[PDB]
Amino acid sequence: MNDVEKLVKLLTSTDSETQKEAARDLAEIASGPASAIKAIVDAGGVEVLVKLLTSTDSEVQKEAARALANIASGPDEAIKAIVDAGGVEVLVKLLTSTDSEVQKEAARALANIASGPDEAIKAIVDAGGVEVLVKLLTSTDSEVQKEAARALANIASGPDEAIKAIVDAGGVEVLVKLLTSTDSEVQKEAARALANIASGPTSAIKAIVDAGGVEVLVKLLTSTDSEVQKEAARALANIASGPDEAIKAIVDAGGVEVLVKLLTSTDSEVQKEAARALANIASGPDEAIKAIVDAGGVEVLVKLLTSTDSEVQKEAARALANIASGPDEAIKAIVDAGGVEVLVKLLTSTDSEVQKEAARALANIASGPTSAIKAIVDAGGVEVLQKLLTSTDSEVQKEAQRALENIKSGGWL
Repeated sequence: MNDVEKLVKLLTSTDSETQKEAARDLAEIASGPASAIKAIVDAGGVEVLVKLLTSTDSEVQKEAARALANIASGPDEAIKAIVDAGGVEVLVKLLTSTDSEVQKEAARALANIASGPDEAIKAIVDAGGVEVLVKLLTSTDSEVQKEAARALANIASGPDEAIKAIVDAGGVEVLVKLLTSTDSEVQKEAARALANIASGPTSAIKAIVDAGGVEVLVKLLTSTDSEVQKEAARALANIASGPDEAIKAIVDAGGVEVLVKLLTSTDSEVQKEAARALANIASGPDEAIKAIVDAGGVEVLVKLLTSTDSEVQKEAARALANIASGPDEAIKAIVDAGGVEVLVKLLTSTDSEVQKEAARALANIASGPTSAIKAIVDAGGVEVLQKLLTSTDSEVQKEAQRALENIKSGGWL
């Protein structure tokens, strides 16, 4: 028997001390390379460790949990071992322990498990783990509270059943309160959680909106930490892709001007998430469009049209097409920002989506005032649009057609 095996054997000793020392050494190993975590699994350490989770020695528990938690950070193979060994159900019980040091390792273990496949997340949910974890979000031990938030955030990045569990357990309200926490880590986790939740079904986005999360998230966009901003912007973008009521919430909370500001962040993710949110918001009702225009959004979005970041460019193009399908005021805005000329150049982009969105925005602008139709004209748009009538992209095609008819019919539709 090798180093590892002798340890696994040394785990079932009648002497508690010998025992705790074996869990400590396996834990240390589990914190190394993946290959080492496999060495334990093979030796059969996972099953043994899980039995010690029910020891009557709160300390023997702690050392075995820490060992599992560290094994749970390895590959899926390891995570399944714990699950198969029936570890999730147990760890879940340890969540309610009196020894806070058992809670921390149990929660950390569970959280590391929730970062695995959707199956592992199903297991935690099926084991009634969510509601318990939701209670730990208010624990008095900063560390237990952090592992819990991280656990829920991971579960929220899984099946809808998972998201619904959190929502149907009062979780959203609790996470939204954690947004205004004091611990950097707790706050970031809660923000990630909600963005993960906001990317689910409408029930989910509505739950976040009804708990007043939007206002809070809008305030988070002003954090001085790009890492926190990403999550907030992302959560807001996911909320904005929701129904019209969700959009109105963002608008009313003043989210639009704040997002317009974040459109020039030097952090690419913040910038992308911001553009996506505005793109989503611009797909809502007229007033939402108004808000972008009144916040100076159009001029900014126009500059982002030449962003060397393909993702950012795509969201700006989409945002501008959507804004362009609004009232003539919205159209005059794009025209005044120099937008037409830029879009005309974008009609021949090699990126299918940038192109399509450009075609769409020029078609929408082509159905506006005489000044708008002329702006296109002057930019040499008729020509560039015609060449497009014979492209493989059915969508680009339809938009070029639509754009040209609108020009010929002097706007009349």
